[PDB]
Amino acid sequence: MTEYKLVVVGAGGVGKSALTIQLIQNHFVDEYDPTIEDSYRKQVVIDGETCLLDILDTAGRDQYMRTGEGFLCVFAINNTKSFEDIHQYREQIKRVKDSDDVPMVLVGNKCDLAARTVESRQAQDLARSYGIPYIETSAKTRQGVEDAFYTLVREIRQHKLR
Ligand SMILES: Nc1nc2c(ncn2[C@@H]2O[C@H](COP(=O)(O)OP(=O)(O)O)[C@@H](O)[C@H]2O)c(=O)[nH]1
Repeated sequence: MTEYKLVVVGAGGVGKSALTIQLIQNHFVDEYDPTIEDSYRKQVVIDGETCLLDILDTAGRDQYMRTGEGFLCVFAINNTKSFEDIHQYREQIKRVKDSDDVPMVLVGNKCDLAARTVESRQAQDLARSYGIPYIETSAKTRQGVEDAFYTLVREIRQHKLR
């Protein structure tokens, strides 16, 4: 079985744990200890291929960035600061990876909220500038969660095939 090492990064509070748990347990967890950092695994079928996702839920290290094959760069659509922090996360990943093109997906979480401060178009354009996909999600309603992680796996698959 093919294993995919995924790393979820982003400012505190954007919903990294909630996203990971929703994927794994299919339910919305709030108030999850913000200081806990661990990896979660799930065997799934993506595009006819059975694989094992190994997801590191970061809490805030080039060590794990080095081992990671793909990265979910998450920000919250109602927190502009988390969006601008994306640049820094991507720079760190590229730095330790010594590569210009590392599998990455820009995730705009909390799309269920009405008070949006980051427009989808802004993120879309930034992602396009980075050459990566942009996917809006909601760990609360689960909208786009599977899309986010599965898209990253496909990015990794394509990266490996090159
Ligand atoms: N409305 C809404 N709140 C969310 C969503 N995802 C996470 N949260 C809330 O945001 C807070 C932080 O989430 P958490 O997963 O702990 O953030 P992290 O620090 O990135 O791991 C919690 O209070 C969650 O309940 C979401 O999609 N929608």
